[PDB]
Amino acid sequence: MNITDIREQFPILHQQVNGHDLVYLDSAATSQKPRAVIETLDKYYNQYNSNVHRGVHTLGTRATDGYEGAREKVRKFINAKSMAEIIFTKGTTTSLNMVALSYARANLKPGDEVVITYMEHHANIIPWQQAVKATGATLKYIPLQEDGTISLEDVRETVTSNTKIVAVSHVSNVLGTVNPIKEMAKIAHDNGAVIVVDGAQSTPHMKIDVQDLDCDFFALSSHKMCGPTGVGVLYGKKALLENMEPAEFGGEMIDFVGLYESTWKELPWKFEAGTPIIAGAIGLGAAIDFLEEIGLDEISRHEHKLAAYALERFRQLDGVTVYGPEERAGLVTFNLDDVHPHDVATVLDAEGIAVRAGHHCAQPLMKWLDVTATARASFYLYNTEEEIDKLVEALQKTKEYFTNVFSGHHHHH
Amino acid sequence: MNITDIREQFPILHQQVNGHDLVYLDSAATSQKPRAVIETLDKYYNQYNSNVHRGVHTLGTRATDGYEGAREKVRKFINAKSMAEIIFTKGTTTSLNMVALSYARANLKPGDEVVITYMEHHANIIPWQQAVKATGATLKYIPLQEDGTISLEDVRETVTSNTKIVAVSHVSNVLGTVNPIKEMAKIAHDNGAVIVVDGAQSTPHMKIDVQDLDCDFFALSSHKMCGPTGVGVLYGKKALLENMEPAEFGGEMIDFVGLYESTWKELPWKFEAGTPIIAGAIGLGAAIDFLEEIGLDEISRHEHKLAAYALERFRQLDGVTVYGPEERAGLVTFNLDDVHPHDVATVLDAEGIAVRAGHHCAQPLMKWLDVTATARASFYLYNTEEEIDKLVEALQKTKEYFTNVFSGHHHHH
Ligand SMILES: *Cc1c(COP(=O)(O)O)cnc(C)c1O
Ligand SMILES: *Cc1c(COP(=O)(O)O)cnc(C)c1O
Repeated sequence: MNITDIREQFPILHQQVNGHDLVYLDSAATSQKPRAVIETLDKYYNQYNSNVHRGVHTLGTRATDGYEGAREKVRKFINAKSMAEIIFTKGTTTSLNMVALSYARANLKPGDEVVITYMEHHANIIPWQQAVKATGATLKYIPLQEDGTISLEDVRETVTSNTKIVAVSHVSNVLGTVNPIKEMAKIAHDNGAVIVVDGAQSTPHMKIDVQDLDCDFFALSSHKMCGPTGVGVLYGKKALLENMEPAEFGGEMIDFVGLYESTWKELPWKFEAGTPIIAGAIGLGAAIDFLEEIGLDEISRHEHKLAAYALERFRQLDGVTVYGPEERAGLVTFNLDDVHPHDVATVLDAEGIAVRAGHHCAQPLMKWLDVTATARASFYLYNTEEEIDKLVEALQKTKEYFTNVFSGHHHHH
Repeated sequence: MNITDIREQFPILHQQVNGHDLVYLDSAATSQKPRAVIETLDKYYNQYNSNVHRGVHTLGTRATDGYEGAREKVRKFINAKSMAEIIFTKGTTTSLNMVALSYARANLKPGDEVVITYMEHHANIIPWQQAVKATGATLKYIPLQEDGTISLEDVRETVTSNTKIVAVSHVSNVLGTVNPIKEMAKIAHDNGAVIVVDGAQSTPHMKIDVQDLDCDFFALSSHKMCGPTGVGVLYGKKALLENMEPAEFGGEMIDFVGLYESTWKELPWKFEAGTPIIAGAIGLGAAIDFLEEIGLDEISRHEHKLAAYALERFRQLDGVTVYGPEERAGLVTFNLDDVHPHDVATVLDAEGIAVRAGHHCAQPLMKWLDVTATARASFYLYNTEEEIDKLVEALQKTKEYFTNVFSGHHHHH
């Protein structure tokens, strides 16, 4: 856990922006990669790239063993029962779409309900909007408490015997809320519904055990957990996946192809059409190895300390609003009084500090918060308390700068 | 074009398999990558990885400029009119599925026809099987001539005023046939149909000009053209894409998101849901730069010479059947009399030689050929006449080996 030694493994952190040391606080948008991951990609392309299938030629066997070896690493990492339940996809968004297309569009009829929350990312809203439209079903929202948490009483109220799907984020990328997924799964199941978990913001930062959560589906993205871009995972309980039709069709996912009719491969390959994301999946396996070596519990404890420190330091600033609860993941979404968050991000980037401004792909949540946009600083395993000091110092300077501009302007005119 | 200097750029070629120099003749399954591409990925992750959108922070702007810069490289490379017509996808298979989902399922009714050919890869068969099933339309096949080419008279016969979609490979990955796509497009259009071109095997090997072809849709894969795995392109004429609904939904592809209804971004981003395939797309741009520097006409001429040499040398072998026409792309699919092609591939890999055996994702074509499987050697810009000499020498040895085993066995028993 020596943080200097961790940071030494991430080449991208060692540079300057606008003549200042880079302070990267946008890991919730995408994470940075250690040498172990980057070198895994290089070794792949330098030494054993080939299309998959064993029993053909040597490099082909190496590539296949790498690819399927990564599938097993994923299985172990989330504690799934079987590799049949681990599907490689392009990312969380594609994973959630696959569930909406192959499960929801097949199992919803008029009168059935899909239940989501106001804090969902767009990836876990729009596929369900489309699925309910296609089927004549109903979309419903679980309300939030005043601090941006979900009460289990509101879940019990909203979920009914007509509910077929409950879809929810494990962790919000805006509020930092950790939702009570295990308890929500029980409520879903008691009502005859499945639960679909958007795990994009939880997987990088805390241990996932899908057997303990009892989630029916779980989606994650490589690029948020030190892995390559363009790859993700869909986990689904084997019994559900066995009864779902493929979302995409082509080579690799078939068994027999006739002129008019075809039959599908067994799981997981039923859901993997075309040449797979070979290098990316292998690289994601390397990210998992890297994270496990540090320890996800160790990473969670570091983030708990960074979050506590940030919240305290933000409370030292006058004229700053922080959104969400005290108990949270490693991020802070905020606004400065009388400064647009896009201007905050601009001024901070001039100091080397990378944060994000906008709606963070959660427009319904922005409306619930009664704002159009916010600024967000997000932390990961390579971030330090010194970086949070720099952030809060820069925010104080930003307030002073805009105050002076306002007074200069009012005096003129 | 010095071939030694070209080969020097591909680190993977400089190794031994089973104590023999590697002879990689499976580029039709996947291509190998030059240092220029591999180093592009490394630079990305080492220096400017961030999620996309300009106007936020410095690395974010660099990443976005890289990503959108690659889109323009693609546009130029295939001579599309606009970047609005260039969509990044996971690969050819996903591209073809997107057309089947968003165009075919929206424009087909009972009585309408989708017309394909017996030589199509599964990626360009199964999505249409599913689309016709979903809509009550009819799937029809254009017959092949005796040498595995398509006659334009058969296309005129098969395509009718009820035909809405003609889908065809530019180049067959089994026969090596180059199909007359420009003339087929005219026949499609005259009948009121669109044409969908599977360009996975043409793009790596010959110049593509979509304005000259007049194709409505064109799909390609990065991994076959010296680029990263997990990325491809869908080209579509802007007027068609404007009227098609998205195939996947989420962040990045929206403009406004309400509780129940959402509106979409303009092209091309309408069709790119979620965090994009950032590194892969940038790497594909580097592959395009690399190929353009060598020259695609130069690559086509090299492959024409390799194909001519291979066909001549195969005709020197007794007891070998080659499938397809004399005028062809850079590949040879074949069978040895009385030797299963899987055994051919196994014996060749013991000599360092990588070829592929099976159905090559073209089961209907195997049936048309009256075989269950075949062996395939395929060539690209880093392959030489010496490698073809090694292949034919190994095939002669294979025939002699199996003949001796057969005689040994018959004498015993
Ligand atoms: C490889 C290939 C495909 C499939 O492409 P993927 O990259 O596997 O999606 C489709 N058509 C042809 C002609 C090919 O050679
Ligand atoms: C980033 C994120 C997503 C979207 O994931 P992509 O990798 O962009 O597909 C979904 N949900 C949450 C909670 C996220 O943080």
